[PDB]
Amino acid sequence: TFSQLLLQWKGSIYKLLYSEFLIFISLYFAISLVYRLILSESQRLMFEKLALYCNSYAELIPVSFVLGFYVSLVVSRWWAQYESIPWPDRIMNLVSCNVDGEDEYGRLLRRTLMRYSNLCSVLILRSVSTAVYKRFPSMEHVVRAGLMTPEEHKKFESLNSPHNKFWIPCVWFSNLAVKARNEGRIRDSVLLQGILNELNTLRSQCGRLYGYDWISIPLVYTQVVTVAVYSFFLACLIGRQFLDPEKAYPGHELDLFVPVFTFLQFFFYAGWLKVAEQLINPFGFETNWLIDRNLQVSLMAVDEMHQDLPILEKDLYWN
Amino acid sequence: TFSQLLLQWKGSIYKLLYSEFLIFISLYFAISLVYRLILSESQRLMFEKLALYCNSYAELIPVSFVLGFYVSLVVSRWWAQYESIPWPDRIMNLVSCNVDGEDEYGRLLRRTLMRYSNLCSVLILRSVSTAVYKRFPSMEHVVRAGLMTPEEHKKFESLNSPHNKFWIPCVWFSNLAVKARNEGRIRDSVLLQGILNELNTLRSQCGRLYGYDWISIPLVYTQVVTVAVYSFFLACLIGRQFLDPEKAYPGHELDLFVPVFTFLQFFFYAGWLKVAEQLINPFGFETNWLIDRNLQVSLMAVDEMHQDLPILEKDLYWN
Amino acid sequence: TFSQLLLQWKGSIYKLLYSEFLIFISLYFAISLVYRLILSESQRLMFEKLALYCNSYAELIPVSFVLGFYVSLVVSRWWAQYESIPWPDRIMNLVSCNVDGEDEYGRLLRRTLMRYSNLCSVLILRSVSTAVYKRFPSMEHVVRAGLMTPEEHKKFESLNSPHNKFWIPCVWFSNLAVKARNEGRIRDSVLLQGILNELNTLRSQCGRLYGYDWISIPLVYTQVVTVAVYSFFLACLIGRQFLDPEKAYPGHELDLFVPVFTFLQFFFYAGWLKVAEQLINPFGFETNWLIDRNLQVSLMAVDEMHQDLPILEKDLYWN
Amino acid sequence: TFSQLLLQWKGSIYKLLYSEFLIFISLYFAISLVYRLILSESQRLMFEKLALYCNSYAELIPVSFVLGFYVSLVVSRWWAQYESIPWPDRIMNLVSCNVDGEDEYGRLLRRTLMRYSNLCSVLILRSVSTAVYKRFPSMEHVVRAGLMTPEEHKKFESLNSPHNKFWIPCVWFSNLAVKARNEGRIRDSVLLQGILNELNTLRSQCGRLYGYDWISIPLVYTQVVTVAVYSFFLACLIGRQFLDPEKAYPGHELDLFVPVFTFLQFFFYAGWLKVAEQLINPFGFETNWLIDRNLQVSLMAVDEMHQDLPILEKDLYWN
Amino acid sequence: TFSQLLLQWKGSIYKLLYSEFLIFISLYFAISLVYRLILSESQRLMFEKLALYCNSYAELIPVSFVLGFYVSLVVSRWWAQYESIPWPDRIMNLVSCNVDGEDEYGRLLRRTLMRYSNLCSVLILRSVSTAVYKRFPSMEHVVRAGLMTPEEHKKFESLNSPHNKFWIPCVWFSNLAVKARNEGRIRDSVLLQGILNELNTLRSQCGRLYGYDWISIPLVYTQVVTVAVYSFFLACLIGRQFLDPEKAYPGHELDLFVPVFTFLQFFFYAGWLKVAEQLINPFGFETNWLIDRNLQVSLMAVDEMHQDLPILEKDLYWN
Repeated sequence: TFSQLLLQWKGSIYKLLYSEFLIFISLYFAISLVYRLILSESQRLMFEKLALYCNSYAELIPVSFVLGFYVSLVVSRWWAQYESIPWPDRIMNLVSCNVDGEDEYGRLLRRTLMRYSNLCSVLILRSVSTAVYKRFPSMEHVVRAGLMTPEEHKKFESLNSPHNKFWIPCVWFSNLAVKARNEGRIRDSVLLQGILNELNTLRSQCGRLYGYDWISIPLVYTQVVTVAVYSFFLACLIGRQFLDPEKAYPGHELDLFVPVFTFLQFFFYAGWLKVAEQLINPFGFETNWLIDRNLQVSLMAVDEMHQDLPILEKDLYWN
Repeated sequence: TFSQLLLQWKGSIYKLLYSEFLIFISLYFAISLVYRLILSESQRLMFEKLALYCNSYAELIPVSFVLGFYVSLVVSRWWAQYESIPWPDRIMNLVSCNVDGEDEYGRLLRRTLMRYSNLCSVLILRSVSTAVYKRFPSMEHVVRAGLMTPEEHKKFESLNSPHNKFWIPCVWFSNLAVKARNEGRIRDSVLLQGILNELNTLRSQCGRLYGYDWISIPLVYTQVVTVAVYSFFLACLIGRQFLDPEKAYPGHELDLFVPVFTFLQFFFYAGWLKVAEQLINPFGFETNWLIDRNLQVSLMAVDEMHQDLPILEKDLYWN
Repeated sequence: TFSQLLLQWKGSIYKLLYSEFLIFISLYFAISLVYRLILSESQRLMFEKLALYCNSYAELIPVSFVLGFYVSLVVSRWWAQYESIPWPDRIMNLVSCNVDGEDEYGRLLRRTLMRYSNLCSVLILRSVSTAVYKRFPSMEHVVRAGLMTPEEHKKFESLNSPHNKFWIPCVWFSNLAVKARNEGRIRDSVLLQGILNELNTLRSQCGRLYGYDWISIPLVYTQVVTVAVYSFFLACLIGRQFLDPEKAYPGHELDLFVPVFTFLQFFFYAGWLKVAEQLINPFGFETNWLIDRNLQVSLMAVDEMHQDLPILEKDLYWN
Repeated sequence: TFSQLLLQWKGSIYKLLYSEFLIFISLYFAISLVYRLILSESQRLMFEKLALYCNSYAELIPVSFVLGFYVSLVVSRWWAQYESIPWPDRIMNLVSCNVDGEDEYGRLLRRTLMRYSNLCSVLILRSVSTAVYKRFPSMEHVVRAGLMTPEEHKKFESLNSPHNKFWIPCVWFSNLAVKARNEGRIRDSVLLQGILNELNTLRSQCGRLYGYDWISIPLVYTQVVTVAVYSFFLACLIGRQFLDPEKAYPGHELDLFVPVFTFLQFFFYAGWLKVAEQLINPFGFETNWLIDRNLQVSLMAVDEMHQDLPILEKDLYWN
Repeated sequence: TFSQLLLQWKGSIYKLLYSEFLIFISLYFAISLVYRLILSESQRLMFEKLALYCNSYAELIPVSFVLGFYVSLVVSRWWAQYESIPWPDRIMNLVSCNVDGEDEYGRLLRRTLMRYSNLCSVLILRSVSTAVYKRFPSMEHVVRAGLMTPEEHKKFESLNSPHNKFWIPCVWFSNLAVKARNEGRIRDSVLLQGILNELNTLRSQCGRLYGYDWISIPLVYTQVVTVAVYSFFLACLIGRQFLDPEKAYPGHELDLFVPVFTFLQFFFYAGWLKVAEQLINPFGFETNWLIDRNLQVSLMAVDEMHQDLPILEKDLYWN
């Protein structure tokens, strides 16, 4: 199963390492052809004493430390951001059953509550993602996709605040469910409070995405691991050359014109640096798909599925 | 205890590494017999300078880094997927006691609720597993096993959605428990809300299996660790040869016809790569057993065990 | 404090490594005496070229990787199993106060509830432990210790299920607390539901021990780390010999008749493999003590301590 | 994306390593010029035998261990402190809806509750941060920013306690919400208890910041990793010198006047020590911004947004 | 900031490593003076062949593995024990408001409840700490500090149990709050159950300290890492000697009379073993301070702060 995953291209390592590899191939053979064709005899001698100096400081081992601890923090943080995505499904199961009414008003009342829950999720995704920000560059594009009505857009800007306004529909939700309770649509206080708790569960997950994006991996700690990988390949552009074996240096007794086991270390060390680079901004998760799923499912379960059940009949294991 | 676990075959390392080992044995002795029998005297000399080149780039240590951090992420993620399995037992203890009625209707009413809870678990297991998907290739096979009645199958397809419909029975559950409350079968709002919370507990565990399967370990990070293991064994097909000791190379002063301590490194490095490969798709967990347990226990505890208790008598420690 | 913990014997490393060490001492000096006394002069020469071959493949470093990542997964999983032990103390504090009645019936009613909670814990401990399984080999031994009355034993076998029946008393609990509520012993629905939630808290902890035991560390991943430790000591039975220093091999210029710094590596590498071996089955935790504590405390707090409090008098800090 | 993050200055590694680098450059070339210009011929010989001694104890590898495990504990603890920040948004959604009243009193009553919640967060941030402590050096500065009224300041000092008084407004909150319930402003006990639970959720997050600051990474464990980095660079001020290549030492056959691959190890090892140093006091998080956001949003959502909703009209997906 | 933390003494590494260092200095120069002054010429020769044998088995790298994984488990477990400390503040906010009454009885009733909560925390701290056990050697010392009245001391010993009796006041709490509810002091069942849940939250944190102390890091795993550190310094007492450079051994061409870079490895390896040793018994946390804080704050907030609030006046941001 791992033996066949090398041959895939889309989303693989070769599409991602296609540009940095051809730079490394170009800077390798250019230095080699200067040594092989251009430089004079004593100038070949000055290069060989420099390549032996560069070949010692390419210790493979302390580069493998800093890539291991860095990437393991990136992937761990990447898993926490997916667990912090607001799924509307817990509010959806309570709005669909405890907000009573099957007339025009109570149907409109349920559809407004689930449209506030998704709006409290879109307005944080368009600040932490670049794909959702390209889908909704302004607030008018949110109105065009029907997440926000033209009456809610005007109220959204009279509320004047210099901060991120993702918390606006999560206060509109709880004020509408109390207004729904005081008209008889929600029966009890216990059922009202159960709806208000799953709001604050989703309020807190939108408050984690608001925190993981703004507080990233430290920029100084990114820059350490990129120097040490580029420093390793810096010495390998000089140290891993094939010299002339006539001068009997230790470890250069065969010319091969191409370092096979050095270019495989490029797809190891630089490829394990591109792991952390692809995951440090994981929103450029199909989040345009994610919004289309959550909006379509939520409005479905509270409008087409409110108190209309299949017929209760006996199953196959009846006694 | 660890001393005797080497000799087991079923589920061991030797059943899993039987094919990749005989390829490695075949590619080893074939290269050796070309050096020993076919190649001429100067052609033996060109091989020996290539084997000394290959023997240096087989550094054992930076391969052991990338297998350690990779497999430790695989096993950690493997443990989270087992903790995310929906057990019906928490809903089962509340449906069996608070959904009152011992006539034909209330018995049918309890058995429908626990059959929706298992159906909200099967429809996510047949998307994350290949064994359950072979057990239920279509939705008609779910009806044949009695998880879904022929009235619920027709309602399940009138609900039109281009997404995974595992959320359908978790909305049918909460709408039936509210209908059960408004006929007098559930007594209070506090007992109704307690049933609706354990639904959303199981709704969230089905929503983790929906996430761990679709969002896997990154494909680029799989492909790094498989190059570096196969690159290590690539140099060992050339570097670990037994040369002629007459030419006095350092570390080749004895012919043995079989590298014992290299083939043990195959069962170390390739065997510690097969650990992550067996765990990255752990559903191909006896999940056909798991569904048969959860369905049989849930229907048992709400139908044979509703309010029929053993006789209250004094225990052994009575004063 | 660490300086004195070497000298302890009970539960130490020397009681655990007493058998594997004397095998390693025996296989060492036997190979040495063949080289020193039995083999001829050319046969001494063939051994010395084999010991130089074995001494290179005993790289200490890539063995220390696979023991570090393996044992750190074992100890982490070992800590999760202790946090998953059902303590009855949360149910005990609610049964002792909200299940009213001080006559013969309500006293019997409280003692039955806490005896179901411990029985829902014993029946999972006798499947995950070998010590509790030796304490209770059958179900009749559970009746002899008074956990199960002879009326509950007959009901326990009329309930026919091919699976583990630890879930039986956790359904008996919730059906008895509803019967207690409908006789006036529990006052309200809010107090009933609070008792039924701490049942499902303990139901879920018994459902983790049901999962950590059946789903272990993978058998292929155990077998990797035991080959690599035994392969390391395999080369050290040949490579770490003291040769004749007259032939001037590099690193053999002194005979000592006993490798002190190799036998210390046995108590390092094999001793750090016995860490994971002692922890991978941690039930062979004083779980016979644990059951005796939980049963005695639970029946105490609901029978001797129900609504009988010390006298309310003023403390030392009164104003 | 990682290729361009090297060139940034603000918040990068070069602003942080500007002072320690020029000390290291100064102590390098000063020792070199003493060897090159000042010392006599035999005194050059005594230095060269000292530089060969220093060059062996600069093992790069066991320094990379202790920096990896240390920094990974620092960054993990740094992520826990951001998850422990009290956001007022969960209390804000319940105070804005369940504390009824639109007259002068109930508007004043809501604004007092959210001003106690922020005050229970500021008084712990001015003990764990130095930026908030510079913003509020005394308690009078808290009154000047309007967090505390001049009547609450006098009560705050009559309460005499030798400890940190951050727990004072979290007891004032719960006593005011009970007084609000007993005047009819909060309707039920279920809605009162829901407000009192989100207080204790925020009480516990303020109790984590009270614990992460006082209980830090151990001072002995900080001092280990700083010796080992400074010891590594101590040997490199002697060992990494360019000697005279006329005396044919192994690894000194070329003069370069500047160690390029040693100064890159300064920006690797010392730069990966400055990662943990910047994160071990992460409050010197824009916490002056954080207080200005939370105070302005909380008073907004309970005063301008209490029960004043946009007009319920049909969305774009109406049928 | 890290540059100045070397110079501190109190709580540093030098106070902790003052005894083990002077032993290591004494055993070093004693062996050196035997080689330099006492032993004869051939006896100097037998030492030099032993020091070359000892210098190879002091591989720095596989000692750094076992200290890294061990200490990272110690510090992780050390952080969990601080998060498991029972703070009384969540019970304190509910007892201070929902236990009504301002006369002599209800004031006495509140002060008894918070004195049971601290007593359920002290009786577990005097079993897991040695400082609290020295503060309270018996149960009579608990009465002298006013935690337990002389009426509660007599009831505490009539309850006969061979186990740790820390669970006694956590059952007295819940029985007193039910007695307070049935006299009209607590209003509703919802407010009673909210007090009984924060008891079981604190009951579970006292049940973690009861578990982290009794179930420690395994004794076999402590003893591994202490052999391997002491074995490393064992070879360094022989291998790191300065020999006579007249005999031209590789790596001994300069006498220095003091190994500077070996004694720095003592403050690295032994100092990183003292990290885990100081943290494995972290109670010998200012827990005498902790009890004095929690008792004084809890009795304060329920007696001086019950329903006596500051005057509601308008803040600075009024409109």
